[PDB]
This record gives sequence, C-alpha cells and structure tokens, in this order.
Amino acid sequence: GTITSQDDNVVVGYWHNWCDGRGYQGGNAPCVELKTVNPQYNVVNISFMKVYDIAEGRIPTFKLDPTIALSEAEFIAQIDTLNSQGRSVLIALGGADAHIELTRGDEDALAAEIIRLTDLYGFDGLDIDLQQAAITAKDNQFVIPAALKMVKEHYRKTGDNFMITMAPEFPYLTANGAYTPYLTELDGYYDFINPQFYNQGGDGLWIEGVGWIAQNNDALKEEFIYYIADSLINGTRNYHKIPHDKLVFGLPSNIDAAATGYIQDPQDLYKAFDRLKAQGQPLRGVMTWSVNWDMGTDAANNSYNQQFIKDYGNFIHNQLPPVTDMTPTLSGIVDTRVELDSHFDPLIGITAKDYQGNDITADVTVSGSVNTNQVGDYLLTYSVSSDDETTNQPRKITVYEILPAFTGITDTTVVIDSEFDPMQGVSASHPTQGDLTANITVTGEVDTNVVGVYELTYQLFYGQDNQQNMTDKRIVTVVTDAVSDDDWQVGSTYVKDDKVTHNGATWTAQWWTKGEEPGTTGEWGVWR
Ligand SMILES: CC(=O)N[C@@H]1[C@@H](O)[C@H](O[C@@H]2O[C@H](CO)[C@@H](O[C@@H]3O[C@H](CO)[C@@H](O[C@@H]4O[C@H](CO)[C@@H](O[C@@H]5O[C@H](CO)[C@@H](O)[C@H](O)[C@H]5NC(C)=O)[C@H](O)[C@H]4NC(C)=O)[C@H](O)[C@H]3NC(C)=O)[C@H](O)[C@H]2NC(C)=O)[C@@H](CO)O[C@@H]1O
Ligand code: NA
Repeated sequence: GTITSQDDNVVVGYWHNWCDGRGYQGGNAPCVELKTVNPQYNVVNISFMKVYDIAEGRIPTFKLDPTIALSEAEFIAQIDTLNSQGRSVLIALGGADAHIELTRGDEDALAAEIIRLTDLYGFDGLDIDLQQAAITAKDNQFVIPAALKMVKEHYRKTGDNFMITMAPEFPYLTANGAYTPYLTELDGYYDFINPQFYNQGGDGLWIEGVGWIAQNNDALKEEFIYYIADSLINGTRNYHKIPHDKLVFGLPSNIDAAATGYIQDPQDLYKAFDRLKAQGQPLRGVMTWSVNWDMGTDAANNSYNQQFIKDYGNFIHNQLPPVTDMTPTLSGIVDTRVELDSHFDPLIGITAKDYQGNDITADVTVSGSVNTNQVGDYLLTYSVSSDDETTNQPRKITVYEILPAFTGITDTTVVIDSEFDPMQGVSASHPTQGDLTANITVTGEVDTNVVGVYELTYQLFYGQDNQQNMTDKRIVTVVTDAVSDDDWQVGSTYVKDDKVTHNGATWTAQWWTKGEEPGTTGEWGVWR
C-alpha cells in the first residue's frame, strides 16, 4: 500500500511484536495476526523499533518476531490489507525498557533507517514512545526531532503525509518537562499526541478549588479525564499545550494491560469527552495499550473479548471530524533579571511559529519598555498573529543593583612610631564599575606616636555621579613596645617588692599577698 494517514478521529491500538506477555494481574496477551485486529482500530502501532543489539550500532531498527509465525512477506501483506481498508500502521519507537542513546550527527542515519523500514514494510508513520532514560539520553532530544523532520520532508515531496505521533507519559508534559523539546521541535510536524494516562499511580494534578485528582482515583475518574485534558488543550495548570484536535487519550485496555489507569466505568470517559465537546474542544480520539490485551485473557483464562473497543470504538468514531486549532506559538520567553545599566535586547532568544511549524519570528511584536538605568520591574508583552489567530505572552524584566564590596578594612594593632597608611591593603570593587579603590575616603587619623585606640571611618562613593555611598569603620590600636612589669594575676603569689601592672598602673607589694586586686586595698594596704 501507499502512505495512509488519518484525517478524522482515531482509535489507536498498539500491537505487540511478541507472544504471551504477562499481565499486571497474571493474565496473558497472545500474539495476534494483524489481519485479526478489530477494524475500528484505525491506527495500529507496531511495538517496537529499538536497539536490538549494540553490535549493530546506535541506530534503532525493527525486527519482526518470527514466533508470531508471520513471514516478512506475510507481515507486509497484512499491512497492505489494513492500508487497503484506509487504516494506518505506524512503527512505535522505544517502549518500556528500551534504551536508545544517539549522538548529534546521528540524525541522517536515523532518518535513513526510518525511511528504509517505512518503504519496506508499508508503514504510514512513526510514534515516539521514549521512556525513562531514553527520553533524555545524550542528544536524543535533538537527534530524534531532527531525523523526523527530514523524514516528514522526504515524504511531503511525493505528496505523502508520513504521520508522526507520540505517547508521552503524562507527568512529562508539564510546561518545561522532559518531552517538551520533542513537542516544540515537531510543532506542525506531528499529527496527534496520545499521552499515556496509565501506570502513573497517584500522580495527577491540582485543580485550584477542587483539590488533587490522581490517575488512580476511580471515584473521580470523570474529573481526572476532563481536567487533565482541559489543561493540556489550553496550556493551563502548568501543562504544555497540545491542541484538542491533536489530543488522543491513552488508556489501558483492561487491568492486565497496565498497573493503574484502567477506566472501570466507561461513562466517566463519555461524560468527560462530552464536557470537552461542550466548551468547543472535542478531543481527537483514544489510544490503548493494547490490541493484544483487548484480545487477551485474565488469570482465570477468561477472555477479555474486545471489551475496550466495545466500550469506546463507536463512541469515538461517531463524532464530527476535527476542527484545527490554528493558534501560533511563541518560544523562548522567560522572566529575566538585568543588572543596572547593562544592555538589554528584548528580541534575543525569542522565536515564533505558525500552526504548521513555519517560522514567523520576524512577525513578533513587543509592547512595553525596559529602562535599564532605573532599578525596578518592567513588563513586556510579546504577541504574534497568523491564520487569523493571535498568541500573547508576558515577560517581566527586573533591573537590579549590586552593592560594591570593601576589602582590607579590618581592625588592626600597630606599634608606636610605626608608619601607618590607612589605605594600605584597602580596596573596593563592583561587578560593573570595576576597581573603586580611588572612590574611598577616610574620616579620622591614627597618631602612631601616641598610644591608644583610633577609629577610622571609610566611605565609598559609587554609582551615577557618585551619589551612592556605603560606610565601614575600622579600629587601629597603637601599642607601646615598652616592656612593663608583668600583669597582676589573681591566682599568683607575690612577696615584698614584687611589682605588677594592673588597671593601667604599676604597683608594688608591701608584703605577702595572693588574690588581692591592686587599687582596691585602700590608702594603707598591700598594693601601693
Ligand atoms: C506509589 C505511586 O503512586 N507511585 C507513582 C509512580 O508509580 C509513578 O511512576 C511510574 O511508575 C511506574 C512503575 O510503578 C512506571 O511504570 C512503567 O509505565 C510505563 C508507561 O505506561 C510502562 O510502559 C508502557 O505501558 C505498557 C505496560 O502497561 C508497556 O508494555 C510492556 O512493554 C514491554 C516492552 O517494551 C513488554 O516487555 C511488556 O511485557 C509489556 N507489558 C505489558 C503488561 O503488556 C509498553 O511498552 C509501554 N508503552 C505504552 C504505549 O503503553 C512500563 O511498562 C511500566 N513499567 C513497569 C515496570 O511497570 C512508570 O513509567 C513511572 N512513571 C514515570 C513518569 O516514571 C509516578 C509518576 O509520576 O508517580 C508516583 O510516584
Ligand atoms: Na502504508
């Protein structure tokens, strides 16, 4: 077949490239032939493309499991059958426990291998299902998008829409989260995203005014679906925006398919989707891990017997076609701190794209102005318009000033008649004004001829016209080098004629003493 893409709603189902997988509740997922997958799965994702052995190098590939007892030619024939029915068959990249680790420069080879596989098997696109370390490993976040742009562009040349989808686990979809480079680099290139709303336990989101709604909360499942979808399709509540026409809700087929996330009561999904439709934002479909689980058995060897497609196929297909959200995007805008009098350029680092991923950076406009010569906050708003839609985003610029620092102003003791230079070892600096030593004045003097304690007040003047100032005080004590009688000690014993220094005076013992303080023994006592 040819490249077969989906224009309307989708029910996506992963297909296991292996047999008899064990379920989270002890069930079993048989391998199944593609031609047996229920027709209402209009996108079927071959799982998985990955590195099958590092002796083949870093570029991942796909190798059909022969125990499924499809020859290569037969597998190709069943893909062609699905394509003849207008269904798409994508190759899923990654999966659980698949490590992929690419280096900048691997993008040409990855693209070449994607195309090779696509042309050989009849695949219609590729699903990004990077998990754990593979999301962020080495240069993956650059290489994988770059490769896929090439692949898209290669098939566009012949008028074919090579589909690109992704299956991020929903916790990675916060605004600056690990999947964000894939989503932003491929804006305009991807057909839809089918996040996983399973296996995340008690993770979820905080709804200001209703509380924490967890993915494992079966009492609040309607609210979970509604609010996490509402946040995603509007870029609110700290989630990255995925337009509603491009959001497909991923679910486990049953309790064996994933540890948590199974919808016990399909009504909760019907109602959440209906609510989303009611505010003008119908979703694009559902996704499931997996067709094999939908055709599998539980631990008691009872058949699941297609309960997932029974619950969701007709509901999702019997909907109007999607309506494209053509809002443009802005990238690069972050509140920024700028030091007083530095240069600031409000356009550097900021870019914009239309909904098809075309660069429209030159079309951005900015209102507001920053005055880097005055500390304070300044608010800018960036705007861009395309396709009769407009996106805006604020940016706070804070102008701040840093105090200079003195060095060398430490209390010190010097000997009588020594030379003392109050500026010796003293400096000031500032990060932007540089050496400010010449801006320091000294109030007070030290007289090194006269024993005593001398205070010096250092002032630094800085800033515009030197009208800012800071002060620091220093004590310089001048001590004699004159040797004197040893200080009186309260525990020492003295005898007649012994002399001691105490309380600034020299005293002479008149007889035996221990523990009597000089100066306190009166007109006629032991110390005189
Ligand atoms: C206490 C609490 O609430 N804790 C929370 C955490 O649980 C949670 O973090 C998640 O933690 C779970 C493990 O507890 C971790 O689980 C993986 O989930 C991924 C994503 O769904 C699973 O991968 C997909 O799901 C199916 C299985 O449901 C995968 O199917 C398997 O595929 C392999 C081949 O690749 C086969 O060998 C297997 O047989 C097959 N399994 C089955 C049953 O068929 C499929 O490959 C994946 N892709 C898709 C499209 O479905 C992965 O299997 C789960 N691993 C395990 C060991 O169970 C999940 O990834 C953690 N999430 C994160 C973000 O790290 C956090 C989340 O914030 O919150 C709490 O802390
Ligand atoms: Na095809």
